[PDB]
Amino acid sequence: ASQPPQVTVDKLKRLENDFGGRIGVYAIDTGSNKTFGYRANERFPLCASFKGFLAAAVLSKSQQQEGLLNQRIRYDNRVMEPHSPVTEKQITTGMTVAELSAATLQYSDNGAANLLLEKLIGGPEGMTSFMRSIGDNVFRLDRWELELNSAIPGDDRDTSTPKAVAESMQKLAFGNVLGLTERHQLMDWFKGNTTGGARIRASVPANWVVGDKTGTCGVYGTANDYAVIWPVAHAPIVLAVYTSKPDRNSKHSDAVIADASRIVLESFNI
Ligand SMILES: C[C@@H](O)[C@H]1C(=O)N2C(C(=O)O)=C(S[C@@H]3CN[C@H](C(=O)N(C)C)C3)[C@H](C)[C@H]12
Ligand code: NA
Ligand code: NA
Ligand code: NA
Ligand code: NA
Ligand code: NA
Ligand code: NA
Ligand code: NA
Repeated sequence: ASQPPQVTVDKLKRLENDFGGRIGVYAIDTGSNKTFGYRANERFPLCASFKGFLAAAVLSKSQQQEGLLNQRIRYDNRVMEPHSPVTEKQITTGMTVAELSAATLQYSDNGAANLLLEKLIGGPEGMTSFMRSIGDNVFRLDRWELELNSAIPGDDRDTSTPKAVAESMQKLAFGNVLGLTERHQLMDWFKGNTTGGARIRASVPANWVVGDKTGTCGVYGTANDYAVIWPVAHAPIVLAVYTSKPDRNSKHSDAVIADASRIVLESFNI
């Protein structure tokens, strides 16, 4: 009952040619275990999309350290990175670990990302080792915000693949690597993301529920989104959509990500 894979490939290749870049995807029907990929094992820059996994790493650490989420972090006289919309307002109050995690995921807050990487997760190396610990042998985070966003073609630093991103999202959302409380909290955070309205969310009927995390490097036409999608009375779908363009000075396209997502989701004939 699903569409032939080549039909879906054919559609994505036409979309790619109109876009003038590369589109990589991977999707998993968590109920049938049917999958679809296109450029699924090619590396793409993560950009901010790692922050959803950073929030998961924090939750995994809290599952072993009672009360970690409520711990208050203060950062008086810290130089805050560009795009710190939540953390720049909370210097006087500080923020809890839960609030930092929610901010980094839902607002892409860089101050929050680097605070959590410095104080809780152990830097890019620690982020990568969390992903290794869940069986993701592909992901790599090498640099801190914002240097990780350079998106240079051929540079494998700060990259993953659509398949690895989708597989890791599936494990975290639905597998055994996080406890029930932690899963539920992670899903709530993804559902409340604020930066994805023009991407995967724009590809689905408005009564479907979506949790997602975006990435927008700001160079080389490079942008992405990954998500859990809950269609009406169907098993959730996990989807990753990554894009890049060869020229440094091109812009990314939200619409191309939404259109790619629609093509892939339609292929499951839900
Ligand atoms: C500087 C890097 O950290 C960038 C990165 O990646 N982030 C994202 C994103 O997560 O999409 C964005 S998209 C930006 C966030 N706020 C805007 C937004 O939410 N909307 C809905 C337009 C656009 C930044 C450019 C940031
Ligand atoms: Na058709
Ligand atoms: Na990269
Ligand atoms: Na917890
Ligand atoms: Na928050
Ligand atoms: Na940069
Ligand atoms: Na490239
Ligand atoms: Na476009």
